[PDB]
Amino acid sequence: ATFEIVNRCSYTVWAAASKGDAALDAGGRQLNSGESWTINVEPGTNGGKIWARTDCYFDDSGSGICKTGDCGGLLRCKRFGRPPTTLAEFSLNQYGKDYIDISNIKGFNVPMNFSPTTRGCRGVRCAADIVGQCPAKLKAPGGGCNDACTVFQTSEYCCTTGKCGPTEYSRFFKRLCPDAFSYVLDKPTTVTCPGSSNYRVTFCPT
Repeated sequence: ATFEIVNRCSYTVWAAASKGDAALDAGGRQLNSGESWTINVEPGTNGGKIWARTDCYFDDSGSGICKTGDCGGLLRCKRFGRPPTTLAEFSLNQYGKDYIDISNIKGFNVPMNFSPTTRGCRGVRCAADIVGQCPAKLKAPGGGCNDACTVFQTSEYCCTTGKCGPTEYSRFFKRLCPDAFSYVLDKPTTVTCPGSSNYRVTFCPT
């Protein structure tokens, strides 16, 4: 499957792509404002994520740090990134269909549109100014808007027991972005697409 990753932000981002225990494609790359990077994701990939990272420094070996979404200090991510990270999430070729969503469960850093480039389903978007409107207690000093689990480490926010409800914090993310997951047991906003669809992830779509 192809994923075209487009940075429409006025600032550089370092795109990342992983399934948690492995890179997808090269795993990460710099995208200056306006740049597009097309990756190949193996059919059947389950639990893949794409995100942006901000305010990164890398040495000539590809080692360094980002202020949001850092993946073990690597340019080429092999693992998931440090919150806050707006997440484009997907599982491909799962009994004949693909499943896509955007999640704010691990916070928000950069606005995102995640849409098919092929027929048969709709895209999803979270492009509201979540950083600017972020509740004070959720603001990440390093940049972005943290989820409540990251900040407070409670069973209720982290849904540890598999019993949790919406919270004042989850409802903030849901109000700004109805079409993204705001907490673990949110009513799903997952879109079913034809198996083997292709996609575009646009940072700063609006």
